[PDB]
Amino acid sequence: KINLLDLNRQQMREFFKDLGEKPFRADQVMKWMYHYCCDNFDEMTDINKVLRGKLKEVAEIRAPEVVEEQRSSDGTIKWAIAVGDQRVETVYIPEDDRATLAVSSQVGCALECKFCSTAQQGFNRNLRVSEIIGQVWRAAKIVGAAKVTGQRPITNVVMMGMGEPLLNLNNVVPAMEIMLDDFGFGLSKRRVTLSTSGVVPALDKLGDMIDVALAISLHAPNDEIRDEIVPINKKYNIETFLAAVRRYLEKSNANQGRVTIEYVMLDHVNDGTEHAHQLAELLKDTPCKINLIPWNPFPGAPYGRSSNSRIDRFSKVLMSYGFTTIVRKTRGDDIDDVIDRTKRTLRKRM
Ligand code: SF4
Repeated sequence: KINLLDLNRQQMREFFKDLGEKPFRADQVMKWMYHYCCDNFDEMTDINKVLRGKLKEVAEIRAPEVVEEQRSSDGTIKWAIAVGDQRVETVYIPEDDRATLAVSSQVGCALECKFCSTAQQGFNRNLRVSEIIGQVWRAAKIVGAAKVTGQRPITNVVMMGMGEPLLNLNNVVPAMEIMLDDFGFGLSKRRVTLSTSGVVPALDKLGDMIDVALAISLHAPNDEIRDEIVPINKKYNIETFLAAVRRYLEKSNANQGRVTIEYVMLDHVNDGTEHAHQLAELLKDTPCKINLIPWNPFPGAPYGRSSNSRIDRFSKVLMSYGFTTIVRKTRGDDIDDVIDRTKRTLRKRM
């Protein structure tokens, strides 16, 4: 059975044609899937039995399942999501005017960024389209589908710190196409943001495939620091990454001219005022908005949290050069064993 969550609108229409159905039936089923978060053909009431029968034989709608849910007092929701026998994260961050979903692109990651908890476990595999868009679908079903509640559950999707998306371009791009589709989640290209640590040839490729908002996972004011913090910098240095960013902005207007620059503040490693002055000089030819991230250590992380006074001084330095600078909020602060699986088998035996 084909999982319909693997298909963009064009592919859905091609599949429905091969079942002897008119293209617009594919569009209709898409709306049920994404506007109503429906994974059950019986519930699709304006589809006839014959078509319902065809789909149940050759197709299904199977989104990744929640294995854990944590809910913050600030409304943030974090999910551990089963993708096969592997696990990934999905985070829902509601605000008064919008709701952002952070989704995973890979199971683990191969880039070895030193501050990243996703890195420490290493790279396992790429996610399929159904596993990426399925995170959005699952989040949307739980929060409340657009046409069930009358409100878009999600206005923004981000891909950051949950696998390098540019190393999973085959699955990431169609997933984003469904996010942007009116019959999918109907998000503006300005509100689908792909963060990358700078896989430059893949970024050149991204701009030829799709127009979405780009963020750059920079985290350092110079190569010698970034070489340490973000090892991929050894292969593609800052100036090469920035040249690639400018090339991407020739092809895409989702950023409206200004790339988002992400920068984790790491205690006495990259958060000094000297580093801020260097960053300002570095970004003089790159129109941008700078997002400073008050990063917190995971168990055994090689860095500590920067104080808010150091972060605020770093920010003021950047603002004195005229950069738009945002210190990001920490969300879901209240929610932030190797034997357990075997231990559960033994306990359930009794
Ligand atoms: S590219 Fe992103 S997910 Fe991968 S190790 Fe670096 S910060 Fe973590």
